[PDB]
Amino acid sequence: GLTPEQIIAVDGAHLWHPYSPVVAVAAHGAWLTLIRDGQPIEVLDAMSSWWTAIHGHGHPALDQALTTQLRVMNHVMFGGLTHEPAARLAKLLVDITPAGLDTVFFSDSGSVSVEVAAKMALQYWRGRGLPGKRRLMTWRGGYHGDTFLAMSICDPHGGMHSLWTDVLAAQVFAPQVPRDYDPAYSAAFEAQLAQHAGELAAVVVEPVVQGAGGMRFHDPRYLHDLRDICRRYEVLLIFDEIATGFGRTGALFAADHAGVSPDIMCVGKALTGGYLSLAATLCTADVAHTISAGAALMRGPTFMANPLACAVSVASVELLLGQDWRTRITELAAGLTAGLDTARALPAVTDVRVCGAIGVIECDRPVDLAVATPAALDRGVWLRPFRNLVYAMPPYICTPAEITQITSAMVEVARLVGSLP
Amino acid sequence: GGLTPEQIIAVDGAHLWHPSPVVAVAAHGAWLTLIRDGQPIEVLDAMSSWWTAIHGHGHPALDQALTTQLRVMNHVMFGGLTHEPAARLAKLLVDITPAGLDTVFFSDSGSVSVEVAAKMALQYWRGRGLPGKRRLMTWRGGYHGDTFLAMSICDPHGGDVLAAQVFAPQVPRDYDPAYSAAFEAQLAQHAGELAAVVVEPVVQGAGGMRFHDPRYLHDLRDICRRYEVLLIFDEIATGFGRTGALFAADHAGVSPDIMCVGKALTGGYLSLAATLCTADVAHTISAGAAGALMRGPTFMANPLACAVSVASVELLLGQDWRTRITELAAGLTAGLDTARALPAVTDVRVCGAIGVIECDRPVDLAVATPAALDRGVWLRPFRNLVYAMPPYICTPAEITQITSAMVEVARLVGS
Ligand SMILES: Nc1ncnc2c1ncn2[C@@H]1O[C@H](C[C@@H](N)CC[C@H](N)C(=O)O)[C@@H](O)[C@H]1O
Ligand SMILES: *Cc1c(COP(=O)(O)O)cnc(C)c1O
Ligand SMILES: *Cc1c(COP(=O)(O)O)cnc(C)c1O
Repeated sequence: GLTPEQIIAVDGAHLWHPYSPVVAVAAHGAWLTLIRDGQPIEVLDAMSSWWTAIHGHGHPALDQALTTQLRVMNHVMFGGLTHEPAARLAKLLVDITPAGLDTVFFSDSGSVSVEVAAKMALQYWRGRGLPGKRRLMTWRGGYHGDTFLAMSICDPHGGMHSLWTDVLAAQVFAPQVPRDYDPAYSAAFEAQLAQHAGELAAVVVEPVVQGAGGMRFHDPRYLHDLRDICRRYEVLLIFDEIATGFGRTGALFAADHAGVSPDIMCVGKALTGGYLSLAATLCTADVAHTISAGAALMRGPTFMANPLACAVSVASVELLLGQDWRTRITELAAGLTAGLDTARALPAVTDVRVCGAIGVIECDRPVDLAVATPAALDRGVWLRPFRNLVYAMPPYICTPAEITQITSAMVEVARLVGSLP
Repeated sequence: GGLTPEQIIAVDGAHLWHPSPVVAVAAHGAWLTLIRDGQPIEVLDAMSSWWTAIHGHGHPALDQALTTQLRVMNHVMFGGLTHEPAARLAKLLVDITPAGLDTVFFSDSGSVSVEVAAKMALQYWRGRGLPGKRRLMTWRGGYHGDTFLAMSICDPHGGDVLAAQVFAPQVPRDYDPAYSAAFEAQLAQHAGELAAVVVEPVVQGAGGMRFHDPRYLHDLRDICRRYEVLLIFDEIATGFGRTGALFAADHAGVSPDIMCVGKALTGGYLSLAATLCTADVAHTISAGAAGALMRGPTFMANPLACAVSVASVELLLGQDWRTRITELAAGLTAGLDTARALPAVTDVRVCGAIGVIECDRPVDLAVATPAALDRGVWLRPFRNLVYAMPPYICTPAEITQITSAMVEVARLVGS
């Protein structure tokens, strides 16, 4: 039962974080209880805890789903055994994802689901007698995880491939996909892919929204082009929807904006409503059959299809489906847009953009976290900028007033960027 | 929306990838409730659910730790925030692991914790101004996970194509200082290219359930120190008492520079792993250029998983675990002894709460599985191995039942 000061002391001495942290002591609905100057303060989780908390924290339905599962069985090995939570979740996922995806492979994290997607693609072509088809192609600006293979398709400059390469698989990169639709971009993409088609297993991209590579949006029409290009050159298409899934862009999955189905698909983050790590890789029947007809995909992972994480996800997915989630996301998008409009006129702001429940203020310099953090906290909001971006991905349960409280703090952070000393 | 066992099977058959499965409907203590010919039957979890359920399933103390935490905070992002379950767990881990390991990096799986270890080692030598130290060295027979980097040090045969590391021969069971000398000679040839030696200490698990004399770890520690190569121990399988020491490293009295834990860390409730390093590794990386070891992972240091793990570790430490494992080891030895005289049995071996019958041919799972279930035991052999890694809470009578089923499966492989 440590005190905030003891927590801070232990953390300073023994904990590695990604990249002095604030002590969080509670989380309920859209709100976190954080320790500031030795006192608890309530702040909005404008980040959704890294895009996971779509229904808020401590939602009664998700809490209960977990406690109910905990009562009957915490976990059994998925080697030789199956269970209801995996079965229910698999059925839900195949039903709500783009058409053709009827096979589900569970893992424990988004990056591992991407590795699984890559193994599927490589084993697919090997089972066709084409093992030379082993490279991946993507466009720049992407992010697909922190493992070595996932790093090989992350943006090469944002990912510092230069001090990670000769250790990274050498992949094929098209230029940054532009925001607005330009048929010349897709034509150049096809021409590059065509040169490598015989060594390419798959194209892998984040559809519509590129998250951790810079919160960039692109016209859904580009996905239509990639689908067609991949089909003609016999290259699989992989959509990484670990960030875009479960309504976040205003459609259930961002692929839906283009009306295209990839051959393989990854989901994670919002999958469990931000309770527990879980991810999934889906593929088509043709992909699954070719692999399984081939000469023997994974030995684990150990916690594959964990009943607890699967049960809460079922509850989270059913909670989303059982409400008018589309209207809800449309309203949040409208709130973000109206709330961020004022930021456009600010001196250090280069762009303001919104896609579904994603709100972005792009600035003309890197955001100084030692300035941004306390300023947002002074305004009752937890914001975590990265690079030159002040952005939010709020819980879907945020009220119109909470949304404007978030956007108001974002504008205020940008203003300080901003000016200055 | 509330499935019958027949419906679970139909849904699984149509839409689930596994690594025809048996439907599990419950688990409590050392027992699983499985569906066999329509009927819910209880069987022993002789595998501890892939080596994770050390206190058994649904342990009141661990269940309670989870229900307590859920009421307060399910999860927050570990980017810019910290919390009590993370602090409590990092503190326990630093205290109970080999001396010198004082920094903890949490992740969601063992295979990821191994990639994190590799990233620490690579960034370490860059921070020392030695960026040519980039390759890994291991010995044959190992397993480190299913991710791409992790697979690069898994046993080459059995598991560009695709990250070419340095491999010493299979480490022998008995101690032969000549093995260690040849290991040193090979390492010396590559020392300037090598970031780290990575091995499983004492027990190699998914690569063949092979044991080796702890003195080899002693030698590796000295070899590594003399040649400026980091030593990494992957204790994802061996951790938390499984081999009769708290950590397998303890059988040799050595500390690695970096260490990985997972599996039994949470008592098998939830996926969590961790990578620990020394203060010299942490400071040398953090004073180094890039920043960004990870972004990464989204669910890093999950309050729920950390909380249950605290309860699990405290449960283990709060008892005479050492005596418990000794009793388990003794029970496994007595129960498997019989099997050595069987036509198909090459070896019988026990190390802590790990019991192994090695056969002269593959075990048929279509024969082995139903045979042990009829005996009230869930056993999953692999390759030529019939083995168990049972919960620590298994009674002598449960151990005899497990070992009896094991001998019978071995007796059948020969038939
Ligand atoms: N001043 C800064 N400069 C660079 N990066 C920063 C800064 N402040 C924050 N960030 C952190 O960098 C992290 C990078 C994130 N976009 C990671 C994305 C994603 N949620 C993931 O973890 O996979 C953000 O979560 C921020 O917390
Ligand atoms: C979050 C992210 C990942 C990585 O997920 P982790 O669980 O953190 O490993 C992969 N792809 C995309 C698009 C992501 O946003
Ligand atoms: C279990 C295992 C791993 C992999 O852990 P996962 O959680 O399955 O990814 C890594 N190293 C060793 C020694 C293992 O036994």
